[PDB]
Amino acid sequence: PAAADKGGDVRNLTLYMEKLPNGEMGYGLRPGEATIPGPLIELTEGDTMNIEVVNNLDVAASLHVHGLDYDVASDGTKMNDSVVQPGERRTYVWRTHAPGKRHDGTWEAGSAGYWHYHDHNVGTEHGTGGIKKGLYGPVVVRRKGDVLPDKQFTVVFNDMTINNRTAPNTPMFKAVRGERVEFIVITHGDFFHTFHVHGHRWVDNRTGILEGPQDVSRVIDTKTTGPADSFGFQVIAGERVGAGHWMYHCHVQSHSDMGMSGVFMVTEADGSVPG
Amino acid sequence: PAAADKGGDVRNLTLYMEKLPNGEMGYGLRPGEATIPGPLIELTEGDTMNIEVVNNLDVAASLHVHGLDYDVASDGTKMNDSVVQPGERRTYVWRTHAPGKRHDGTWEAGSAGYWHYHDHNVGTEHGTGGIKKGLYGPVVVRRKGDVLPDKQFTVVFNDMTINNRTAPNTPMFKAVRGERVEFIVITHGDFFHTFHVHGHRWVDNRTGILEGPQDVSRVIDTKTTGPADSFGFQVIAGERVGAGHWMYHCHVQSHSDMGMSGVFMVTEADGSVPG
Amino acid sequence: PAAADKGGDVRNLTLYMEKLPNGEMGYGLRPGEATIPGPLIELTEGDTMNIEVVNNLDVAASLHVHGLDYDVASDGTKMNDSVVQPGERRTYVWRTHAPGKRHDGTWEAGSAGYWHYHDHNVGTEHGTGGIKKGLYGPVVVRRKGDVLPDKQFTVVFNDMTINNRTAPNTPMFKAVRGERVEFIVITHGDFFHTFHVHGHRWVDNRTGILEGPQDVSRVIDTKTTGPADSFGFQVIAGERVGAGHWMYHCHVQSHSDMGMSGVFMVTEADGSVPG
Ligand SMILES: [Cu+2]
Ligand SMILES: [Cu+2]
Ligand SMILES: [Cu+2]
Ligand SMILES: [Cu+2]
Ligand SMILES: [Cu+2]
Ligand SMILES: [Cu+2]
Ligand SMILES: [Cu+2]
Ligand SMILES: [Cu+2]
Ligand SMILES: [Cu+2]
Repeated sequence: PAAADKGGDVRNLTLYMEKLPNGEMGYGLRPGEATIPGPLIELTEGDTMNIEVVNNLDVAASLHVHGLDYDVASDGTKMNDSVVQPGERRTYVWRTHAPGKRHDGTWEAGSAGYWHYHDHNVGTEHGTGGIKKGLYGPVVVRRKGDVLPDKQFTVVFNDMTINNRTAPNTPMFKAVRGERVEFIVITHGDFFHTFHVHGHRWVDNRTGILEGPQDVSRVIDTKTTGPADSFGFQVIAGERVGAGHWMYHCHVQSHSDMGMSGVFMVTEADGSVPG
Repeated sequence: PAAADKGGDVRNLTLYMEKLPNGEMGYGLRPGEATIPGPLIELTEGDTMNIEVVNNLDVAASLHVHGLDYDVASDGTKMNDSVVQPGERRTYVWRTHAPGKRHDGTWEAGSAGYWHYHDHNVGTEHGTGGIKKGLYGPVVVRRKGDVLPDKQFTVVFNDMTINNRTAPNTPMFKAVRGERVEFIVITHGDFFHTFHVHGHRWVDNRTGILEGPQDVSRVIDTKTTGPADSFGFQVIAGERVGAGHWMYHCHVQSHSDMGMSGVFMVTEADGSVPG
Repeated sequence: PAAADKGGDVRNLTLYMEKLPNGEMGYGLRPGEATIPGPLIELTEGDTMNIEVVNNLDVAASLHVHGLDYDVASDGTKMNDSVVQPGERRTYVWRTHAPGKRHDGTWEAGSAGYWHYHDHNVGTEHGTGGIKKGLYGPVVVRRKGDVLPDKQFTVVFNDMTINNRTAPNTPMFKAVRGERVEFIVITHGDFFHTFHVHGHRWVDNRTGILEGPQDVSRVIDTKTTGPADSFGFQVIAGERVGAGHWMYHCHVQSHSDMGMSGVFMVTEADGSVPG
C-alpha cells in the first residue's frame, strides 16, 4: 500500500462557516457547500496549514484545533482575541512537528494522530452552540511512512446523534471487501458513548494498526469516548468476516435504541451484499 | 505456570437460553442450569467454536460475540436474519486467528483478548431487554504461550448492579494467597462505571500482565468502563498486601453507595482470613 | 534534567484532617494548614511511607491510597478496622516495589505512576461525604531514572468542580516557558469528565512522556476520566506554541459552561504574557 512521504510543506486552505437548513451550521470548502462534519483536513508531520476562515454566520465564530501546534493567536477563543466577526476573515495557522530528541536528551513526541477542529465561540465561550449545530470536523496527521487508506469515514457522536442525524438518516459507509478503510471517531457535547463495529476490530494504539510482534496494546472492538475525545484506526473491510450490512453504533443501550446506529456496508467487488 | 498451547481445534458447544426466577434470563450449558453471567467460553487463537443455541425463552433471542471472526449469518441480529425462535435451534460459528503478516506486508492483529457474548434481540433490536435480564457472558481467547490462571472471576457491571445483584448479594470471589487470579470485567446497559480493586493492580495492556522491561503501559487499579467494554487481567492474590477482605467495587460514589460492591476474599492456605 | 535515584528509604509523614471554612475538610501537613487538594506525596519505587494520621474532624475518617502496597490494616475502611476516631491518631503504612521477575519467571510490574489518596469513611462507608468536602490528594511514585519536573500542578475533577472551586475561582497555574511542568489529574464523585489543555499534548503511557522510537501509545490532548481515575504527564510549557493564557478545562460542554475551567498561564522569562 501507499505510505506517507516526508512532511514539511506549507499548505493553504479556505474554510467557509455557513448556515445550513434547520438552524444548523457547518464548515465548507466553497460557499454554499458546508457539510456536517466539516471537510477532513489531512497533513503529514512537519506540514504547516494556513487556513483562511470566512465567517458567513450571523454570530462571531472561531476555529480551534486539537493536537497541533498553534500559538494563542490561533487559539480560537475570545479570551485570546481569536474569533471571526460576521462577514470578516481570519487566517488560523496550524504547525506540526515530527518526533525527535531535545537538547536535554528527552523525546518530543510528534504531532501524528487522529484529531479534530470545531468552533469555540458560538453560543458560549466554549463553542457549545456552534458544536451543537454542526461546527466540527476531522483532522488526520500522518507520520512519515504511515499506511494510507482507500476510504475515510468520519463518525462524530454529537450528543444523541451521529453527525447530527439519528433515526435511519445516519450515514451509510460503503466499501468493497478487501479495501483499506480508515475510521475517524470524534465525540462532542454532553454525553459519553461507546463506539462499536460489528465484524471488525482494531489495535488501541496511535494508528489502530498492529505495529509489530512486540506491540502490546489491547485489541478491541468497543471504545468509551467522551466529548472531544478523538481516535482512529484502519481495517481491511470484510477481513475474516465477509461482505454484509455491518452495524456501527453506540453501544449504550438507550442510545442505540434512540437511533445512534448506522451501517458499514461491505460489498463484493460487483456490488452485491448479503441481506 | 501453565501456558496456552498452539490453537487450531474445532470445538462444539451447546448453550441453552432459559428463563430464570423473577423475570430474568440466562445462558446455560444444560437445560435448567443457566447462570448470570453465562458460562465462560475459553479458546486459543486459531480455534473455531460451533455453538448450537437452544432458545427456551418465549421470545426470539440471539447470540452476538465481540472480538471474534464471524460472518453475517452469525451476526446475532434480526437485520442479518440471525435470531432463534422460541423452541428452535441455531448454530453460531466463531472463528479466531493468530497475528500474522498480510501479503501487503502489514500486520494483522490476532483475536486474543478478553471479550464477551450477549443477546442482541430480546426487547429491542439491540438486545436491551435481553441484556437487562441477564443474557450475557464472558469469552477468553488466549494467545499461544499466554500464562494461565488458577481462578477466573467475572464481574459484569450491568446498569447499577454487579452480575444483576446489588446489596450484600453481589458475588464474593475466594482465592488462596499466591494463586494466579484472572478477572474479566464487562459493562452493559446505560451507564459508565469505574472498576477498582483494593490491594491489587494491573497493567493496562492486552493481558493485564507486564510484558517486559520495555512495556510502557500504565499500571492502574481503577478503569473507566462503558456499556460493552471488556478487559481483563491477572494478579497474584495477596501479592505485597496479604490475605484479607479486599473490596472490589464501582468507584462512582453514588454507585458504590447503592451496592455496586463486593468482596475479593484472599485467604491463607488453611482458610483463615483477617477480619 | 534531574532523574530519580534508586529508592528504598523509609520516610515518615504526618497528615492532619482539619475542618476548613464552609463545611469543607482537608488534609494538611501542619494543624491549621489543610489544603484542597491535600499535600502531594512523592516517593520512589521501593520507598516506604509511615504516615501518622491525626483526625481533627468531628467524625471517624480515614486514609486510603490507590496503587501502592498496603495490608488490610492500612485499607482505610471500617470493614477492615482501619479508621481514625475524632481526636485520635493512627499510622498508615504504604510500601512500594520496583518491577522484577518472580520465581515463576513472570514479570511483576512496579508501583511507579500517578496515584492518589482520599478518605474512605466520612458520610458513607465509601467516603462519599469526605471526598465531596475535599478529603483527597495526589501521590507520585517515581521509577528510578524518571525525569523530574520543575513544577507540579494538581487538577482534581470533583463532581462539577476543579479542586472544589468553579467560577473564576479555579486555580491558575503559572510557569515560565520552557519549564518542565507535570500535571496530575484525578477524578472524584459521581460524574465522568474529559480533561483537555489548549496548546499542549502528551503520550498516553505511564509517564506521559514518549519513551522512545518504538513507543506506540496514542498522543492526545483530551482524556476521559471517571471517579478515582488518576493519570499524569509532563510537558515543556509553551513548547511549539509560546507563552500565553492556555485554558485547561473539562471538555464536556455543559460542564465547562458551568465553570469547569481554569488557566495554565505560561509566561516569558520576565513575567510577560500575551493577553
Ligand atoms: Cu477549550
Ligand atoms: Cu451513546
Ligand atoms: Cu475542543
Ligand atoms: Cu450491535
Ligand atoms: Cu458504577
Ligand atoms: Cu454487543
Ligand atoms: Cu473502596
Ligand atoms: Cu466534566
Ligand atoms: Cu479510592
